This record gives sequence, structure tokens and C-alpha cells, in this order.
Amino acid sequence: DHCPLGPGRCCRLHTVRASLEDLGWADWVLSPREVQVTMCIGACPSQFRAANMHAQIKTSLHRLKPDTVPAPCCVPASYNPMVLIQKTDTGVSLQTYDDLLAKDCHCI
Amino acid sequence: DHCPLGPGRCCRLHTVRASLEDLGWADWVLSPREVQVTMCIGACPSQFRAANMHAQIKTSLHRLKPDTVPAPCCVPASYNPMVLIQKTDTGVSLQTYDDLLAKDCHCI
Repeated sequence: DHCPLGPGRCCRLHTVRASLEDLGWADWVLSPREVQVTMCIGACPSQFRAANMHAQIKTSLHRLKPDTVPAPCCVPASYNPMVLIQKTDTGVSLQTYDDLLAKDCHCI
Repeated sequence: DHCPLGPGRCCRLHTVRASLEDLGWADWVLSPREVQVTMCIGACPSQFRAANMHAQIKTSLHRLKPDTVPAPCCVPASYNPMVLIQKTDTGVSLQTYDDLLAKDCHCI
């Protein structure tokens, strides 16, 4: 799957660095203080990583009715789990969270 | 889950009517000649049908870095199968297709 533009300018995994205060987590989360958020970002042109036939249909109809039908969007096909330490009402916990970080990307 | 604007102006299932020629299917597909494509369309504002915590993070970071991080997108949470009749190399078939029509929607 080759990107038209770029490559790397189409839907793919990016890392976005975010503080706890950026995330709105600083009251509850104690660590990590900086999160390396992996996320899916980039254009979804025709036949680029189409998740399924619905995506192809959206491509076709977006071209013909662009004020009505949006293009396919770059979204996570899967996630990577992540560990956080956070404050509880009565203590502190180290907890795994499964759908925080995107692992791979496709156009849907 | 109440939409801010609308309601119905946020991410939800729409029906878009499409001809075979619209879809690029007219060479192969014989019926139906008009498809009632159910698709997920609409804004994804804060806390609106967030699929998961990744979506919330995207909301937060989109506000702070809007040229870098896109908003959550309205995408199908599930699909409805569909029957088509189409031409083959050597004949014709009636075939079920599972991920053509969106069944419900969420912001991801």
C-alpha cells in the first residue's frame, strides 16, 4: 500500500507527546507524567488502506456528494495496552488500560 | 447521550441512496440497482459517543493542537450484512456481504 503524496503523509501511526495536564489527567494520574500517545493520523485517499468495502463506498460517494458524505477517516485498527499509576479515593493503584494507544491504522 | 446542537446533528446513522453507477458497481452488480447505504455521519464533540479512552484523548489533544491532532471521527461500531446479485466471469451469483452497511455509529 503506497501513499499518493508522501509517503508517510497518509493515514499512519504517529506519536504525540502529551503531559498529564494536556490530557486532563493531572488530578488522578501520578505516572507517567509525559505520555507518548500513539495515534492514527493522515489522509485516506482512494484505495489507501481501506478497512473494508464500506470504506470504498464512502470514497466513491464522498467524491460525488462531498457536502453530504465525508471521506474515510484514519482510525486505529488495533490498540496497545498501557500502564498508569493513579490515585484512588482511598489509595493508589498501578493499572493496565487496553485502548489508550493505537497500535496500527486504517481508513474506515 | 445528548448531542450539543441538533440533536441528530452529531454522529449518527444516515441513509444515503446510491445508484450502481454512483458506486462504480454497474459493470458487475445486477441488483439492487439502487442501494440504501447506511452510514455514520456527524460531528463528534466532547464526550459524544466516545468509543473508548483513546477517543477522549483525541478530543483533548485536538483542542490543544488542532493543526496536528484531528478530532474523533464518526465511524461504524458495527455492520449490517447485504445481498447482491452480480456477474461472475462464467455466470451470476447471489452473494451476502457483511461490512457494506453500517449498523450503528460511534466517535473514535
